[PDB]
Amino acid sequence: NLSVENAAEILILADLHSADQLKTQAVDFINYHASDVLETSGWKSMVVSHPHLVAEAYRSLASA
Amino acid sequence: NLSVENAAEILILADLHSADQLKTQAVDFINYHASDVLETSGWKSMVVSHPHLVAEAYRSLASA
Repeated sequence: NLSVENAAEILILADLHSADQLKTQAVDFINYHASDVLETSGWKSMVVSHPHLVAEAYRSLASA
Repeated sequence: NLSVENAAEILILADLHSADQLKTQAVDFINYHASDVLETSGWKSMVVSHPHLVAEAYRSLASA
């Protein structure tokens, strides 16, 4: 049920509830679909609201 | 003169002064040295102060 349009928001909720598997799935999805996710309002809002989660996605993408 | 310890701070100053070449050099350096840059106080402070710049580094790393 991850989608380009919900992925940033799912990452925020996975983090909020310490849902490690879901968090990992969301980060991996975002990385795989970065070109599209970056154009979403969910992502743009996450950059401001939860910058640490952008940093976490970055860390994962860098270690790939 | 880019270093692991100054790279995030240089990215902030490149952005502040719209110094495109320096910004690109800084992002590329950060991406290449991500494992080390992520452990710096400059990076950690940038995540909070300039989250858009973390997003810009992410966008570049993703398009690599």
